[PDB]
Amino acid sequence: GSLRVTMNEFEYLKLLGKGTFGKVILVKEKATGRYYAMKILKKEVIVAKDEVAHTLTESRVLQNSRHPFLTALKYSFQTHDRLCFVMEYANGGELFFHLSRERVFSEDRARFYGAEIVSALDYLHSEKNVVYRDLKLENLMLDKDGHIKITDFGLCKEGIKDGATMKTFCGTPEYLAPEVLEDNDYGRAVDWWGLGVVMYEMMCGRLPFYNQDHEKLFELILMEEIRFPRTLGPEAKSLLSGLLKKDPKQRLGGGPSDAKEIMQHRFFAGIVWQHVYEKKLSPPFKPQVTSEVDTRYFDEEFTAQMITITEQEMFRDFDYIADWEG
Ligand SMILES: C[C@@H]1CC(=O)Nc2ncnc(N3CCC(c4nc(-c5ccc(F)c(C(F)(F)F)c5)cn4CCN4CCCC4)CC3)c21
Repeated sequence: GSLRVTMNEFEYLKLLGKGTFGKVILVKEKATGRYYAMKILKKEVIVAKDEVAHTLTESRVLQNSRHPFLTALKYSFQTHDRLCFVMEYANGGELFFHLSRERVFSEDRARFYGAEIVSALDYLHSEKNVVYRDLKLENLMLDKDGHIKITDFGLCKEGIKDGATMKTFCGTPEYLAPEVLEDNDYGRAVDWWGLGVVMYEMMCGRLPFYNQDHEKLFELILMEEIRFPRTLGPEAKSLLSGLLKKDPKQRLGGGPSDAKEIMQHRFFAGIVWQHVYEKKLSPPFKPQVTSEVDTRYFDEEFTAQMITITEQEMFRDFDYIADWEG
């Protein structure tokens, strides 16, 4: 008999996040003593907000992908009223928690993270024919060793081989690529724009383009030549200007060699790309967690809270059990 996963096979320990569509809880599988982050989604709030397409895209990408820097789905199962994603638990918390406190990262620290993101995106593009589209600091986490985890696969576009184009208008206003705003028919190069915004935020301490009014913010993305700090070297200014070229064709990685264009840039000199993949590169920060229940790198606004528990043909191919252990 096939391994069946249900809610009662988990101990519900800590609230990590909570919102409109549901909540994230730190869980332990009773049978194995292993810890996971269960994302519980209210079937009604997904159905009501027209997020079914996104949820299923997330489940499909999660089932079909395996990379060290992509968050891994252990189990996905459902009740009459709930959608459950049993995710690999990232003990290092959100990268925003870490950058919000350090203000800036060293060139060497952003180098290490950017190379891991490059590895993951090269894989989605070259191997899986998937365009990620939602690369922002908000979707980056750290595992227990200090390696990057990219999360949130709902905004993915599948079946994109070669110079293939997309039409959807999605992403976080602040991270949206020029081509996306110009409402064109954009390609895989939107992920490299994303890489530039995140690495700028990393090495600089602020977004390259910001204004509270959406109209004005867009104009900066569309026109402003990126400002830089005096402490930042030239290689990093090149990479940033490179990924932040307004024209996807001009942009570093916008060419037919895709990620190879970025991997060869001077900022990445000396790195062995097969080693980036292999976690052979030593992390610049080691999360200082004492146990898996140590939620020091998580928001107290959720952790301190007490956990309280709050059509069918649509979520057909949702269920999953991974073939891997742990
Ligand atoms: C499942 C996820 C991904 C993974 O594979 N492993 C993992 N390991 C450890 N923690 C994880 N969590 C911790 C909680 C965090 C969060 N979600 C909401 C949250 C908000 C609204 C919602 F509707 C949901 C929902 F999707 F669960 F419904 C969660 C609020 N928060 C905290 C606040 N930050 C979010 C961005 C800015 C600050 C998301 C990341 C994960």
